Amino acid sequence: FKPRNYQLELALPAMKGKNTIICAPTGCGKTFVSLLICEHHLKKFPQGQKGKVVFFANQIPVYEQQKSVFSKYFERHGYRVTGISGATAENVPVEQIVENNDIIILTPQILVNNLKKGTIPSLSIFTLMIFDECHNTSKQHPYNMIMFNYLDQKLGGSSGPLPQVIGLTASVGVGDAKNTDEALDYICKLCASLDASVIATVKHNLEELEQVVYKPQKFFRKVESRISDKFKYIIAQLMRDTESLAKRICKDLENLSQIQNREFGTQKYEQWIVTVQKACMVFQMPDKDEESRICKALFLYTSHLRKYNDALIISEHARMKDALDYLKDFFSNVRAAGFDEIEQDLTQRFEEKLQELESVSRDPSNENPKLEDLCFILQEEYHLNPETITILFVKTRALVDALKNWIEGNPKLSFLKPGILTGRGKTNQNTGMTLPAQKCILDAFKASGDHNILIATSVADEGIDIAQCNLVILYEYVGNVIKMIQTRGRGRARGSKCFLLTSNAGVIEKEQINMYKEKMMNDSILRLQTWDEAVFREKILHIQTHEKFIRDSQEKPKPVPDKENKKLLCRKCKALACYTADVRVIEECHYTVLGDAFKECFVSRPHPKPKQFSSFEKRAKIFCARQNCSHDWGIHVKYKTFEIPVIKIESFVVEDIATGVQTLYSKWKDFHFEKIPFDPAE
RNA sequence: GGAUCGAUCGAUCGAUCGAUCGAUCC
Ligand SMILES: Nc1ncnc2c1ncn2[C@@H]1O[C@H](COP(=O)(O)OP(=O)(O)O)[C@@H](O)[C@H]1O
Ligand SMILES: [Mg+2]
Ligand SMILES: [Zn+2]
Repeated sequence: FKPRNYQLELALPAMKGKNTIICAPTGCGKTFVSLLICEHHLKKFPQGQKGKVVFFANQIPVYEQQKSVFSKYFERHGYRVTGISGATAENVPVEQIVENNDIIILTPQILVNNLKKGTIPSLSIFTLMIFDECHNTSKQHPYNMIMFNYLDQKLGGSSGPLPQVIGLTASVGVGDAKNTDEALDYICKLCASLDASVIATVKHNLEELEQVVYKPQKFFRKVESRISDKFKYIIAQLMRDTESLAKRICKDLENLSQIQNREFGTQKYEQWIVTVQKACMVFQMPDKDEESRICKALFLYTSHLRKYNDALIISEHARMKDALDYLKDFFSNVRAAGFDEIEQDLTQRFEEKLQELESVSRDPSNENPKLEDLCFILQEEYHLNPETITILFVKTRALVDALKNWIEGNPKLSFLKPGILTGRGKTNQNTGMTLPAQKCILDAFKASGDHNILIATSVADEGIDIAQCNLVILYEYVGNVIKMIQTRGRGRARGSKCFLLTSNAGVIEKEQINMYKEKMMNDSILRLQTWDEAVFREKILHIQTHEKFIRDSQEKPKPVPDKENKKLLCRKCKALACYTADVRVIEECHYTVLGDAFKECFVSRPHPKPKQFSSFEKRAKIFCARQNCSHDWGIHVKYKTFEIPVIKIESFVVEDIATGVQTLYSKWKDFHFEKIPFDPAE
């Protein structure tokens, strides 16, 4: 590849010894700019010394891509390129990998962990430091942790040969800025976070960049919601019936939350039902036998209410048949699991109106107008250009399958081939798609491939390799200015559209203010690129000193841990699970329970996605061992040579033995008890 | 099992927490 003029212009300030925050839209070719910077940096050293340039890549796909690119480009002059990730540093010494190599493409988390425990005492071992998607420097990003270590070494007084920051990004972003002054302040703060005084943008060779980074045009498609909703009536009646049934066992159900006006099929109702569910978990009775039944019935009632609300939310954006299939799948999973009297009554009450629900869903006179407008614009764009590819975005993982089923089950648009792509999802749930599946989906999506449209989540916003599309569609998709720019930089074809379909003026207003914030960011960058380097260095030094003082001031010491024995009970059945005395912490993050009395309290099931994070190994998954509970208590791992269950506090109620009060914790950091470290003995 | 980011919503007094969803990493 020949270095273009604007690429050399962007790489010119970096080949001088000063840190740079070079930014360019998607498709400019910043990887080649970083390659040129790396090539120029590794030759400025005379005979006797060499460089240790490092390259940070957050995501594993882009990490492997950059590693392969650097290998194909640099294994010809005599440089040793390597790469560390989660499946590489299981037992290999990272220090020997860094010392015996010149170019490293490790992930920021591995570097953070090494700097933390025992490896790489200082960042002076490297000479160059490139950050892929450097805009991710934020409150607590690993990039920001590495930069915090860098700044603590710099402003500590004992600084040595510090490396050079060549962090590359596509959109600097403004954050929560409202005017140009706040945008400039945020840009200066981000510049001081990376310890750089130069922002390299394309100014002279702007005509060459526009010949390959052609930006699309945006079209707002605000439509009207459905007026005749016969599906919401039956689901609302079922929700009212379930709420009235739940009010029988809990008279003060309306006082458990401070939400006054709740509406079915919204997010406020979801918050209300979650608050109610959390309030009935700490419900205590001096019987230890009636409290469990009431708590279980309330848990089931709130779960059914949450499922009804989710079905209404799905039907608001998709067809009535999709929410009905979701409800049928939920009730079939309920039937396959434990079947008590409450669940039997709920299932029979649902089946009482399931026939009317099916009759309403089969009626084609109440089709979602949003889907009608989507079909219209899709068929229009595919009649104008048959060789078009769509990257239609959807904010919900449960809605991409609905959109795929709607596209497949529609005779009006048969030229489409769904190529849906969601992502890895939860690491302890059987949801999402794996990395090989994602690679196969992305490889089969080309101009001549077997997929001309993919319904993707926010996974296609950050660094990823997708074909050049021209039919970007945002179906109720809204974010920030950074995500807006990332989405717009996806349709960089020769003439593209960025349609935004929604049924709410709030999304249109948010897109307008995002465009305004992008203009503000551009103006702030243009203003900042005219200041002197000395005053900018002084300003970023002052900002770094202030941030370091703030970070060193908020060093909250560990409070006095409650050295009192308390019991952890199941969150669904309120059954005695274990005690806080037999709780051991492996590596200050994972909490296990030892003892033969606890092994008979849970049951093991095969894990869907086994993997090793640091030194464990997911062998199974633990659930409650009651009559019919099936409550997720944690997971089963193998630390060194023995199988141990590690649990999470987000599924256990903490009851004090002496006082008797119950409290709920979401993370183990909020649980301040006498945590004993794990001993390989016993 | 843990950590982090983004979006939306709720409580309290522009700020602090809480909830939902998506994504990333170990
Ligand atoms: N000088 C060049 N000549 C030919 N192709 C190039 C050149 N520079 C970049 N490209 C192509 O453009 C694509 C841009 O990818 P990359 O460099 O990662 O930037 P981005 O992250 O914006 O996509 C690369 O896949 C590369 O093949
Ligand atoms: Mg890049
Ligand atoms: Zn239980």
